Amino acid sequence: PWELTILHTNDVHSRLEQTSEDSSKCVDASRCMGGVARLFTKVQQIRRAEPNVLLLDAGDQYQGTIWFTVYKGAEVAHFMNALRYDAMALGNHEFDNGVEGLIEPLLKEAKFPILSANISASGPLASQISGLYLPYKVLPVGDEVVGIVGYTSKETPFLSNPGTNLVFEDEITALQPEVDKLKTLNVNKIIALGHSGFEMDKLIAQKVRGVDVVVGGHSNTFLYTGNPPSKEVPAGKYPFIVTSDDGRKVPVVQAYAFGKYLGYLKIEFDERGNVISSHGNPILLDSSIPEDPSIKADINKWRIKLDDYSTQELGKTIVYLDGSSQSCRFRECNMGNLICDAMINNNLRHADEMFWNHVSMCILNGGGIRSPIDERNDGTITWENLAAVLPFGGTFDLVQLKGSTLKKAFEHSVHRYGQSTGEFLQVGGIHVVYDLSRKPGDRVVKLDVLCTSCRVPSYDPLKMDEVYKVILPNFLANGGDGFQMIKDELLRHDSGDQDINVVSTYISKMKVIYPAVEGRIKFS
Amino acid sequence: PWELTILHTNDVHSRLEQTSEDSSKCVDASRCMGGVARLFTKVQQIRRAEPNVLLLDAGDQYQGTIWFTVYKGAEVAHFMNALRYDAMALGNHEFDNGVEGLIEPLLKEAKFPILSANISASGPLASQISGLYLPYKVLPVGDEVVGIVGYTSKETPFLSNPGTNLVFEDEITALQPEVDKLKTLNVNKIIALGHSGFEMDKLIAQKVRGVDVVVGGHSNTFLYTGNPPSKEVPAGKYPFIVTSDDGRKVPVVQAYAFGKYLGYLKIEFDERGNVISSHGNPILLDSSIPEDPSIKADINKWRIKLDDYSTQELGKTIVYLDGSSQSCRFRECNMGNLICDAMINNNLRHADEMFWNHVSMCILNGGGIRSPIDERNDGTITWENLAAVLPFGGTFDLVQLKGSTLKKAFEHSVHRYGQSTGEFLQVGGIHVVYDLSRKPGDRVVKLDVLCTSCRVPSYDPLKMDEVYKVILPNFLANGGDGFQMIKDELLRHDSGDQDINVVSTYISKMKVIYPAVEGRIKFS
Ligand SMILES: O=c1[nH]cc(I)c(=O)[nH]1
Ligand SMILES: O=c1[nH]cc(I)c(=O)[nH]1
Ligand SMILES: [Ca+2]
Ligand SMILES: [Ca+2]
Ligand SMILES: [Zn+2]
Ligand SMILES: [Zn+2]
Ligand SMILES: [Zn+2]
Ligand SMILES: [Zn+2]
Repeated sequence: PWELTILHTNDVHSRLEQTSEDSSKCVDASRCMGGVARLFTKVQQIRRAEPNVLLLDAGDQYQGTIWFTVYKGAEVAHFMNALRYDAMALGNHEFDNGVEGLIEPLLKEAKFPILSANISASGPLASQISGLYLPYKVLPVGDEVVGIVGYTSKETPFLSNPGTNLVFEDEITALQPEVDKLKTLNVNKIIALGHSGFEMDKLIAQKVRGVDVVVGGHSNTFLYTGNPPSKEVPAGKYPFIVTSDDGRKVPVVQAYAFGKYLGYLKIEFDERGNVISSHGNPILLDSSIPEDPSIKADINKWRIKLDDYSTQELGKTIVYLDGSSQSCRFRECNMGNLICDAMINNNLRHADEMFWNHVSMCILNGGGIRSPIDERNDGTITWENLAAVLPFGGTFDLVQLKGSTLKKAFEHSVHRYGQSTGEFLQVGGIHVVYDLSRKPGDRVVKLDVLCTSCRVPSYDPLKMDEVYKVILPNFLANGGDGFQMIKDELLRHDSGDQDINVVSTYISKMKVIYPAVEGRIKFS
Repeated sequence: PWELTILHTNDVHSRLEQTSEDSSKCVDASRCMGGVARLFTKVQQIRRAEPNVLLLDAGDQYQGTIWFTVYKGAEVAHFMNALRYDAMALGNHEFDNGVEGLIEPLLKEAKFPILSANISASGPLASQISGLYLPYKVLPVGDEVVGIVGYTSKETPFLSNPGTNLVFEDEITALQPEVDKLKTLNVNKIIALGHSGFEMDKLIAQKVRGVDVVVGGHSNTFLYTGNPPSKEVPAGKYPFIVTSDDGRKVPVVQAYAFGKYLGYLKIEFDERGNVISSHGNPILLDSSIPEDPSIKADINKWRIKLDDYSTQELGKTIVYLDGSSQSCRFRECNMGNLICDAMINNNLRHADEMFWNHVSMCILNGGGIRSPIDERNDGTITWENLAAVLPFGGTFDLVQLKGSTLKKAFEHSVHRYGQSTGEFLQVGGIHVVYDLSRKPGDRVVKLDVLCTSCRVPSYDPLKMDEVYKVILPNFLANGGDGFQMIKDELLRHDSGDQDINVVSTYISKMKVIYPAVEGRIKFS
């Protein structure tokens, strides 16, 4: 039997440095986790012990910290080249800076193949990008070869900025003929590596004949066999076994997000490329694994430009930005309005004739707003100022919620009003009126929402059965601040851009801001 | 006696081409007026007949048409140099593109002295601008000399973009020592040429000892002795005689605006520089005066880049811009919101610790909105599209109105609601609620306004005795669409930027717009 060791990452999201246990800023270094210097140590150790190793990334290196803001993907090519990745699939966030922001910094600089079989280009872009990403690559491993076939979320146009000159095809439709072609080329060991989420990964494993292993991402899925080593709760066993339509057992793997774990799957193959066995588990990259000193020293050199950038003027405010708890946990605050307006601006995507924009609505818990910004420093706003407002290292995510769920969220917002608690909601594209004289659970007396399926945006009453797209913090999508109804009732969730980055981009674009308190939230 | 002919313009405001009788676009060429080619003809004729002639401009050549938008003052230097102006005073609109937009195109290119005695600079700007404008110039005229002393509105920081490195001094305080110094230099014939408005011009004539003549501007004042030749109604005789504190008769002149008239004042002086007599009248530049063919051919050559610019993309909309009368004469319309938001953005000026911005409020009659803009031309917006929305060649002006006046304006807005009439108001920084079941004059049931004297902008009830700054069309400041209360009751009026230009600048800055209907105007 021929044994392959698959090492894999996904949704690293700009965690070049070690992090806290929750993937935010490292404060207590003796208990920090992840980062590329520690990954380097572990990969190097495994490559010293195992003959046949592939190191794969399932996409979404782009977006997540000030690293991406400043280096715009150059850090991804540099550090992925230093760890000698064997292949990467394109994720949705690889399109955040458009096609141009993918071609240059990443496709032209990577020393490893970058894969997606379900993205096509037309017009002059097709010539410009031809061969810079591939449907698949056949890689030599010891005396054998392994085919790696890529895929990227069909939903990327709604979740990033790929532009109007790329088409994202159905993953299974695109994959099958490529896997069929590899079999004609005498390649009998096939890995599907891609970025569509665990549910699609299971469909690919079931339906794409000839796929031996699926290595996925996007959904930040944690799989584990046994007692988990940290706080993440497994969604299933590692690997997750799918019974294929042709009667084979096909392992499906993912490795959470943020570089906290290295996925590790051992596969035994027979002479004909059938999987005989698969076993493994993600490895927690905790402080017991030393950071490689060389990579750490390069990280520290690259940090200098981040420190410099952190104190530069992004733009100006002519108004006090009221992020005080005394305001934002009690009533509409202009900091809340600013952040929600930034959130909606970040989620402007290509719009057909059926909507002005696919999403119009935002909620933001007041507990997530942690500082004001004074306008009397010549109006300057810096990244450091925004990091005091938004200190948790979160994202502003896209969800789909029934109107009944959103009404329950607004009732929760004021259920125990008057105690300075974090659940009070700041809003965009929503007008709410509360009557605090009513019983908890029955305090929302008006709730109007901005249309999407309209040429002129205007407000209509919320409909209990309609499904709304809403931008909100990952903290709320995960049921933080008692929003268990959002976690339990949402119909779709996709992780978005870094919180600070969303607001910094908006401020830079606007140049001078003056957010008002304008009646989005009233009391009767 | 030594006789001087003073020819003078003021507030030409980018009317390089001949205009209609109302100073808008020329449609019926056989009845058009003004423009620099016709001015050239008349000036040349007078200089052939009169030995001692000065041609003076009292400021505000900048701002008013697409000429200024595209050529940014290069057209002003070029055509003022071609007509051989003898001197110009700085107007408020000469600062619309900042100090940098005055130094280059105008101060470095003019072949005539540019004057203001009451503007000082500090820091590095003082070195950069030293001598590029002067307090005064002594000009030879025949065998004599004439001193010309300039001044510029002390209110310029509120009415343009001069920046924080210029100080505008009290005009009379600054002028007196300069006029005193000219007398020590044996200059006994002194013209005060400046840009503060007719009321200040009369104060200068009264109080600045040694001023023989005041040639003013800013207030677009029309003076005439006799039956007027066109539609403008005189504010007084030409010249307007002020009795000075030292007992002299001091003539004060102005010549309306828009290049429609050439001011013409004949002064007789004695040997000691005392005015013996003054008489004259502005000359209507109507179609009986031919356009100079050479200047007209140069105007037509410069027009090519304007035509090209007119069809260029300024920015994008992802929403239908509803400028239909069926919307904007009946309810809040998103075109109205866009234009008022552009108006407030245009009037962001330097703000001390006492206000976030000096003005927060906007009204716009629906009758002034003359077209929608469709978003389905790939979202493109062009100048030509904006000219269909705003076709009248107006300005967005700054006024001061008591709250009682503004309440009367909102009652007028709906006094005869339901007939598709032009007075229905679109708004910014104002939230109004109407009850149409009430008697005309008593339909406004809520009227809240955005604060200025606040660090966080928020809405408060309108106060009847408080004076508000409001941005509104010149058409309304002049009592158009039945707003006689605005004309009759306003406390201050200053003309603003060209309507199209205000909206085009905002669209270019924003890049992608998506104005909503959001509840600024409600019905109960
Ligand atoms: O909004 C929040 N995000 C994360 C934490 I931890 C919290 O208290 N609040
Ligand atoms: O708003 C307007 N400006 C100018 C005219 I003439 C008119 O009808 N309406
Ligand atoms: Ca196989
Ligand atoms: Ca004199
Ligand atoms: Zn991701
Ligand atoms: Zn993803
Ligand atoms: Zn003017
Ligand atoms: Zn002026």
